[PDB]
Amino acid sequence: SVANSGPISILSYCGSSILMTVTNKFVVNLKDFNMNFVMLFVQSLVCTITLIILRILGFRSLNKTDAKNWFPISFLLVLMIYTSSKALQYLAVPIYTIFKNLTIILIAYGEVLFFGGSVTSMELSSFLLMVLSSVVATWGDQAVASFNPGYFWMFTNCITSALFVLIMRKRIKLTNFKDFDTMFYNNVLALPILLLFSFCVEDWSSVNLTNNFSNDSLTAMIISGVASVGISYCSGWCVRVTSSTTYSMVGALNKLPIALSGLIFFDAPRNFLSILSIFIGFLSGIIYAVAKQKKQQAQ
Amino acid sequence: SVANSGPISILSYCGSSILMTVTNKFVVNLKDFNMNFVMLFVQSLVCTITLIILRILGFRSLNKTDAKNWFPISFLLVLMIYTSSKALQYLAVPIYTIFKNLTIILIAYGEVLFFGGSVTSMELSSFLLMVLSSVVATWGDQQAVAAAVASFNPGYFWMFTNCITSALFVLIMRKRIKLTNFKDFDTMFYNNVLALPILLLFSFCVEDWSSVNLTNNFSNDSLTAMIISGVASVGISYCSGWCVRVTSSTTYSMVGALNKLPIALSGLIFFDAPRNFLSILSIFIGFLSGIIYAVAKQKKQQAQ
Ligand SMILES: CCCCCCCC/C=C\CCCCCCCC(=O)OC[C@H](O)CO
Ligand SMILES: CCCCCCCC/C=C\CCCCCCCC(=O)OC[C@H](O)CO
Ligand SMILES: CCCCCCCC/C=C\CCCCCCCC(=O)OC[C@H](O)CO
Ligand SMILES: CCCCCCCC/C=C\CCCCCCCC(=O)OC[C@H](O)CO
Ligand SMILES: CCCCCCCC/C=C\CCCCCCCC(=O)OC[C@H](O)CO
Repeated sequence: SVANSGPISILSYCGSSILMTVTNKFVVNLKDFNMNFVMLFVQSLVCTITLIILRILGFRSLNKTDAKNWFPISFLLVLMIYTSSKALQYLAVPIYTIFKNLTIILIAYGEVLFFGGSVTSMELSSFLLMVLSSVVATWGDQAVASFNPGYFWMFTNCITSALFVLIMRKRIKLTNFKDFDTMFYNNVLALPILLLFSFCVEDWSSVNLTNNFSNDSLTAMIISGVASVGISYCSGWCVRVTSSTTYSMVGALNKLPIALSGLIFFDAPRNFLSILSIFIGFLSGIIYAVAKQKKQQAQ
Repeated sequence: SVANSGPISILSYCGSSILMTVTNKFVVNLKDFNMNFVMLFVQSLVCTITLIILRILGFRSLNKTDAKNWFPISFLLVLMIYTSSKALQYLAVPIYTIFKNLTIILIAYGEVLFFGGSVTSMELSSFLLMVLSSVVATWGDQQAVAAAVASFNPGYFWMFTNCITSALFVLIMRKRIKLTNFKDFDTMFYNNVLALPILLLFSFCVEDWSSVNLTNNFSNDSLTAMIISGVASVGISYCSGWCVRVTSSTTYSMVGALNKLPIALSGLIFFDAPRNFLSILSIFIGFLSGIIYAVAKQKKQQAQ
């Protein structure tokens, strides 16, 4: 419709990402959770409950042909989170961001194998400025046994992150899936996969978990669940109206203003290299915006 | 000359750079010289002497209009060396290579202000892959830690001045060559002849001239070594002036940056020494930069 198109999705995805970040560190802080998949299962329950309440007050659709075709997308999503968490267990945050910025390039070249586009030299220049940014951020920061665990799990996160955004955006365009339908299938079908994943990788010790996962944590999972409502709708909107590359680019660009806020609002020590990485990352988004503007007038 | 065109100049500039590197570390090694400008003055004397002998056996030209127009080029050259040496005094080698790769971008955008071209998005992609390479080489290195901010400070000023003088030199030299149809033997002659007084004046201002304390250091051994390194510099001085002319100021600075990679790969192949994956990765990223830069130039020919 009127507002379901163009850069509105980007601005909305950004705002929803900002709201989710401030809620997780100010409202529902100290969320160093022992049962992350259970937390995401409650987050996906809140999103489903909101969707059903909003449908009976006005949207979306329920099926079984679309369900068996959407199941790999939902499986890829849960596996993407699993490989990401396992990669971050052994790998450092600035290092994780390098490979996460490297996925943008294979998502860009992967979209040429899925939709038949072309990665213009200017888009390729921006992706390189995004890698440069993540590298100078790591550069400005402080054994074979420790090497291989983190790197293997990062390689698997790279392929799952790519396949997920590429296959999801393919099915949406194939089954004329509007935003609210995409949000629904992603959260409804995730519910069993999130449960099955938690049983295989998390501890379920009765009394030792009842005192930790009490009324306080339950309230916190619901509040973080309410915060995730926007971003879950917006990510599925972003991929659809723009592209899988633009979504992963906007996602990488979003980390910069929250990092700049830490430098502005909080009296904390920093090096010039970490400050430089933020502005290199900005130049990447600026020239990526021009690259898209160039495509319109050249196609 | 006919075979005085295209990639032949690049191959020649590369080979002459290789010969100069192997001579300085195998033939005339232990060249940790106290009087570097005096060494370059003998190198420029050898080049001049070779040019005069070869002219009377067969070339070039002698003038006064071209001399006052080539004087800033020769001054920029000696100043380029002075700022480079002063930058390297405070700044680490992998760090120096980052800014040296960053000059390629301002040489590329500077050539648009001098010749009126265009830095195609593909060329811009290659320059970024060249910066990426130098950065991951510095990242995968621990030689940067050299020994309060009262110890490390003037390095970045001397590096910034080297960046502008390296750019201006290659941009103004190529401009004059194309203007005065200078070919190659004239560009080599005017660079070395006009450098002679500037190299002398620079050595008097920044180097020690203590009589007996230098006579025993700068003996018959060092004199022979300056002549041999002077013979090695004959090729590269002709080829650099050839490269800038037939290709471009950007291609010359790109080929110059690309040249450091095969000599580094030779160190990994020929010599049993320890290394990290990042330093190995930087070499192949640098190769991808040259490969996509070659395609970028091939794209320009069919699109102009
Ligand atoms: C273990 C960690 C490994 C880290 C690895 C980092 C180095 C790879 C970086 C970039 C690849 C770029 C290659 C693809 C670009 C080729 C040029 C291209 O496709 O340009 C546009 C085209 O010409 C339009 O027609
Ligand atoms: C392929 C790239 C990604 C890498 C592969 C990721 C995993 C693949 C999925 C399922 C494996 C089977 C999981 C089901 C079995 C549970 C495994 C486990 O943790 O078993 C311990 C057991 O529960 C103690 O009682
Ligand atoms: C030490 C680390 C602590 C970090 C503390 C985090 C605090 C986050 C709060 C507010 C910033 C939110 C960002 C607000 C500005 C967003 C601007 C925006 O979206 O700009 C798009 C632009 O206009 C397109 O051209
Ligand atoms: C030591 C000092 C500690 C201080 C700690 C403060 C933490 C940050 C708080 C608020 C920033 C949030 C601003 C978010 C508003 C949205 C950004 C924006 O662009 O707003 C424009 C307009 O007003 C609406 O769109
Ligand atoms: C210790 C190391 C510190 C340094 C770390 C590396 C710094 C990299 C920053 C910038 C690259 C230069 C700018 C690249 C080009 C910017 C965009 C531009 O100029 O675009 C015009 C183009 O023609 C449109 O197609």
